[PDB]
Amino acid sequence: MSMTDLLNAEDIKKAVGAFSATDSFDHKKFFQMVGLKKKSADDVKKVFHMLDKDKSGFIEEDELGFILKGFSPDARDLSAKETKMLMAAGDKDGDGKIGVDEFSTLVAES
Ligand SMILES: [Ca+2]
Ligand SMILES: [Ca+2]
Repeated sequence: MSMTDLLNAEDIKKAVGAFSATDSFDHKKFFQMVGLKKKSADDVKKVFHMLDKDKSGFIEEDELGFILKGFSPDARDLSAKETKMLMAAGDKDGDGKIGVDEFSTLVAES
């Protein structure tokens, strides 16, 4: 869609920097720095739809290793530790996959 128009490029610029590490994943802080939780639920839809590269409606480990490339360039490959923890923390639901409504509220739980 446009992770720039919908959210804010300036908020994105901080957000990518909050995951720009090996294993130091900080989803609550990312979703606040990117202002995700401060945009609409239907915007949070188009958000997830940019990370879901394959359009299947579910993020799993193949996408989850470089998920940031839906937020923006200079995303990089996340650590194996990060991927492992992100999968387990991100799936609030027991599918082993991140879905939008979880992912939105994931970070309000923090
Ligand atoms: Ca997918
Ligand atoms: Ca789920």
